[PDB]
Amino acid sequence: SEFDYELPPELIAQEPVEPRDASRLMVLHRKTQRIEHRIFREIIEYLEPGDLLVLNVSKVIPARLYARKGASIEILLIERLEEGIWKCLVRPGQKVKKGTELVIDEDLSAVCLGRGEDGTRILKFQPQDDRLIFEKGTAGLHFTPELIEKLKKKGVQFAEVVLHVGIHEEFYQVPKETVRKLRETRERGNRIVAVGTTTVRTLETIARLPEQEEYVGKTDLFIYPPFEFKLVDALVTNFHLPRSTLLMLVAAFAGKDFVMEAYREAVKRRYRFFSFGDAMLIL
Amino acid sequence: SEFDYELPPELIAQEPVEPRDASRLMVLHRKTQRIEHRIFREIIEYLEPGDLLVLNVSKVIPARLYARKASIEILLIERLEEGIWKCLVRPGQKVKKGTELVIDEDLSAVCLGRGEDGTRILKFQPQDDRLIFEKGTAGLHFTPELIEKLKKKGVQFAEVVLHVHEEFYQVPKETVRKLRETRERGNRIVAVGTTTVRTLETIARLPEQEEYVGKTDLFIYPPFEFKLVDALVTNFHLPRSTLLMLVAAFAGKDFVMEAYREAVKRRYRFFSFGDAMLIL
Repeated sequence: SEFDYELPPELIAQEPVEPRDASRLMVLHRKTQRIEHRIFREIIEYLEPGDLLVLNVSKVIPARLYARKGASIEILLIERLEEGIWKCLVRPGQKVKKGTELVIDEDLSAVCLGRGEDGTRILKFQPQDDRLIFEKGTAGLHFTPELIEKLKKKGVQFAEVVLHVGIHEEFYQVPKETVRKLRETRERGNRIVAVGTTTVRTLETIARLPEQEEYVGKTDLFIYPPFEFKLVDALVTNFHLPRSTLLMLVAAFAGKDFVMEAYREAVKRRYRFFSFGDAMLIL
Repeated sequence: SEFDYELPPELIAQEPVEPRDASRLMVLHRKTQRIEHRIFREIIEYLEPGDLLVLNVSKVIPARLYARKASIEILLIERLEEGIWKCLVRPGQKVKKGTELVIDEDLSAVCLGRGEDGTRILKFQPQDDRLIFEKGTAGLHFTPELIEKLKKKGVQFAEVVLHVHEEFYQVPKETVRKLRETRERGNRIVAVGTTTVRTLETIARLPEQEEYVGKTDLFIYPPFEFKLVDALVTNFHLPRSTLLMLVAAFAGKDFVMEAYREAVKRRYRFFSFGDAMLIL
């Protein structure tokens, strides 16, 4: 493989450094081809006021319910708006519109209050009781609260994307506030800095869809070199394993020969790899 | 490398399964060369009453102190009672029964002698642990529930300790006793983890004592005679790792490499949060 490299097994970290921002940070400057060897908390020296750090948050879908209208409809809870009012993924959704009533039990029903621009259904449960409803149904970890506070003091902004995990089945969500911030950051001429490869795949997926105010969906996107990044200007990520698809994505972002040179230097300098290891910033 | 195998990166686990004993368990029977594919909680089906599971517990040394009699380093190892500790003392030849050592104006110690494991027993003055402290994964597959069932079946448990650059093992009196008793009954000493293996096979090569504390330099690779360990529970190790060499010594190299190739084929999860192997 073009993405194979020799990784001494002892460099795969079993536990993280403490504090988390005392991990190593290799910085790659793509246009100049400069590589630097830093510590994570020094990431602030690369960020300017107005840059946007986008983080992914992975959430387990807190209930899956089957209902009847009498078609048999699946309901997946995505986002709570209020006790007993949730944005939901409803399948088959073509059936469900404002006013549609859905019965789960003798003890639980729901009325559709509307449809999101993202394709979800806003459902009000009867009764509005989340406990009943539930009954019926790592790159970011280098950032410490102290670092996040320093960054915000410098004028760096934050946004989040979400990965909703069903259980196999994963839905991304890019909420309205994140869509607005991405657009504002671009307008200001600042950088969208993705934190983690999950964030990258979500953002490059929505960059290729028609414009919406908010997005929810599934992504199949496979990123492999050469690839044009439409939304992501910079990337914080871990050191990935030989032949991994994550290494292929980062190679597309940084340039294959450059990232392979960087990984050979990381092994030589005894960086730690994988989920509890060190980090890379690609600018 | 004789210890290389192709491991798809996606098989290296980032997180453990829950509950812990729902991970896969591959079982290797050395004499018959049989290989089975089980779940961890089923390990009880391979253990009999009187078998001994030996687990390693890692403990950070709870105080490191410098004293003068001049210049002495003191590492706390084991509390006998309040203010009386088995200690590692460096340099040790200079500390004998009756040696006094001052840490501060606030804290002194006297050496009461040496135990059978060679550690120095220090009585501190005052006898006050808080003051003294001021001045200075294979086993995770087991759940509390499984442990309870194993104990109800008559399987016994013992501990070895690793006191932590710079690591000292301890095999306490109660473990030495159970090792011997187990052997006397003709039951199996079952090592949980390669750390346990290294400790037990170290002390097996030493003059007999009732308790041990020391540093191990033992490096296990094929062929090796296991003098204490009758069976092993361990994770799936990475290509070319020294841990894989150790397990190849325990299982036999060709047998273990066949097992690992089958593990990949069946998409077992590898490394510290992955599945497990029992070698009998």
